[PDB]
Amino acid sequence: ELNIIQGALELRTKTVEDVMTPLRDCFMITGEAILDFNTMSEIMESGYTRIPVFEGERSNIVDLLFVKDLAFVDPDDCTPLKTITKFYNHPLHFVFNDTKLDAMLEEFKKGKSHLAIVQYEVLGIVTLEDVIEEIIKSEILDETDLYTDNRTKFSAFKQTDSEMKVKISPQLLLAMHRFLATEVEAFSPSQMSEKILLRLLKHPNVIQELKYDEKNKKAPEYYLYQRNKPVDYFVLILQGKVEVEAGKEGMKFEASAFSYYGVMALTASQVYIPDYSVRALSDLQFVKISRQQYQNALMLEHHHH
Amino acid sequence: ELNIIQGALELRTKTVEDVMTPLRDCFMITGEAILDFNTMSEIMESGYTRIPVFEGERSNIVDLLFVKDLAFVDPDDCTPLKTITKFYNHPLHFVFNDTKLDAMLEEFKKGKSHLAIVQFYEVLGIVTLEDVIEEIIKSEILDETDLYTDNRTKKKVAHRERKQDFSAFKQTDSEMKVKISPQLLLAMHRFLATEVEAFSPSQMSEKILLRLLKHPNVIQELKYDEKNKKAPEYYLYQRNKPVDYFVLILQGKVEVEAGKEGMKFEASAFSYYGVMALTASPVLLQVYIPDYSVRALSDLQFVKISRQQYQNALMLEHH
Ligand SMILES: Nc1ncnc2c1ncn2[C@@H]1O[C@H](COP(=O)(O)OP(=O)(O)NP(=O)(O)O)[C@@H](O)[C@H]1O
Ligand SMILES: Nc1ncnc2c1ncn2[C@@H]1O[C@H](COP(=O)(O)OP(=O)(O)NP(=O)(O)O)[C@@H](O)[C@H]1O
Ligand SMILES: [Mg+2]
Ligand SMILES: [Mg+2]
Ligand SMILES: [Mg+2]
Ligand SMILES: [Mg+2]
Repeated sequence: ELNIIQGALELRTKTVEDVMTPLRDCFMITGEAILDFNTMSEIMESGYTRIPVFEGERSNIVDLLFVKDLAFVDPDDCTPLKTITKFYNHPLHFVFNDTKLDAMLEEFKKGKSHLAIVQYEVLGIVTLEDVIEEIIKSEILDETDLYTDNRTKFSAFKQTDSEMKVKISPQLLLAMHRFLATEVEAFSPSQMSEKILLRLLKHPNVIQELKYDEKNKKAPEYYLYQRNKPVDYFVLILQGKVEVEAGKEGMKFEASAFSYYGVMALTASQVYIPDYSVRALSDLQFVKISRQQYQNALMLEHHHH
Repeated sequence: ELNIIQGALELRTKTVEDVMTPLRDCFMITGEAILDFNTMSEIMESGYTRIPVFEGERSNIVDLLFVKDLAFVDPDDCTPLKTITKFYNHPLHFVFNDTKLDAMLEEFKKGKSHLAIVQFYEVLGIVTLEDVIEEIIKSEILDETDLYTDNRTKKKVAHRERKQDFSAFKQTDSEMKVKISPQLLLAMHRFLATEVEAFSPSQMSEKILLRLLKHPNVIQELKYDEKNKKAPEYYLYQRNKPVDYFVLILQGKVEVEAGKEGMKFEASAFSYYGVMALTASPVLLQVYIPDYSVRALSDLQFVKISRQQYQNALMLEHH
């Protein structure tokens, strides 16, 4: 409890440069940047709430970007960063290198930004948390933040399609992974780690599409399932509309994306016979997992020790 | 700045309650909420990074939502908050009110969620790192909405800037279509073919009527806003306001105020209105003006045929 008092008595002497983060170690984003899934994944993997937006050279910091700004962003839209910065237009908080931490804190208290640029040769950036970690004499962290300013230290966003059999937007795959890991116990984390689930979803020929042709509208090729015909594979619609004819009387209803079928085919029921038929009414794009594949994924999860 | 040097002596004895936020004034979110546009707008207007998540009563805080967990959420998808809160499953730091701020700061600096719920356990409130720091330094810190520093101080700063009327982001809200069962379609089809003469086989063969009913936008829905009542957009028919479209209520309730004296009655399904609007005879031309006002009392699903469409259907005369 003496470290806090020490730091308090020493704040009038220490300047921003004593706790400054060199410009070489700053996490920046160019203003001429688009918020496609890859850029947003790179933004989030750093776990930095406030990121400076620079135009041209890195020393030219022109705006700010808050992770809280990425709420209504759809990575599918691939919106440009300029539109977001214009809608929000965060205020720049400037400071000089020859400043005392007392004045720094006085500014941050009512300041429009807890992140400030230290300069007009820009050297780096200082945040309220730096000042307070220096005062308290003990470092801080919300574990989302990567490391504690000493070059020493979660799911990597590696859900990107790079020219494979079928094309789906990374945001779609992410929603798939989330929905399966959450609302289906067969793919729950407790039974199968998320990394293994992701490997399984992007496994070749698992995710597949299907084109609709009025000619063969009721052909056996467009039937993902047939009543009282055994199968061994689990389906999860990603895009499209399907007609489910269920029950012994054959009640017909419609189902769109994120409607899964035949979970028991994967786990032990032994045999799985669905009392329903799933026909395609449009272009379908879905996941198809075989019992063998699910068992292999479980083998993977139990093999890592 | 001398307060900082004694803030330590205070942190060794103070308790969370001295600087705690009261569970009564905490902005929370229901456990079963959906992260649609409206809910996301609430969340982002409140301007709070961490939001407790309770199931049922406010005292049963079970989860914790981070705003960072919304980066890859689409308000258009209407993603349930349950999936996110169960997928990220951020841990909760439960604490007792008799917790010296020393151990509190020790726990916070460790990495556990900065927001800790202080508590047949009873809920006491919320404790944040910035709260302990504002108590130590005895100063005000603010980048979220409210200026309250330690306890009981409602205030306004910069004209409540965080609430920015986000409606510009919204999607068009254009329903892809209206789903009517095949059986409801057949029932409506037959009812119009029989009772109403305009749609009778004498003037429209079955095929042309089916095409007109399957035509785009003829079948429509109308959501009921219990608060925004009597809106001029919810009046299918206005009294003595020329109209040119025939209606047929398939599902829902409507209040019909008819007669100059204005008697109001309640009509439900298969109660159609303004059939003469379809007639196109020479005469602001050959106007039809109804003597009634039809407004909605519940969600409506109906047909709505313009005079155009009907006369086109009649123009489809092929022997
Ligand atoms: N954009 C950034 N790039 C690099 N380092 C940063 C950045 N922002 C803050 N830091 C450093 O990260 C450490 C902790 O700062 P901090 O203010 O906690 O970041 P943060 O947690 O992301 N913001 P907050 O959400 O308020 O906690 C300090 O050493 C800062 O200098
Ligand atoms: N869910 C909540 N509802 C109402 N008030 C809250 C809530 N969470 C925190 N507060 C209060 O809001 C103040 C701001 O907390 P704060 O630690 O700044 O959150 P935060 O800024 O989003 N996290 P950070 O980015 O590190 O600053 C605190 O003093 C709390 O008293
Ligand atoms: Mg931090
Ligand atoms: Mg989308
Ligand atoms: Mg804050
Ligand atoms: Mg959108």
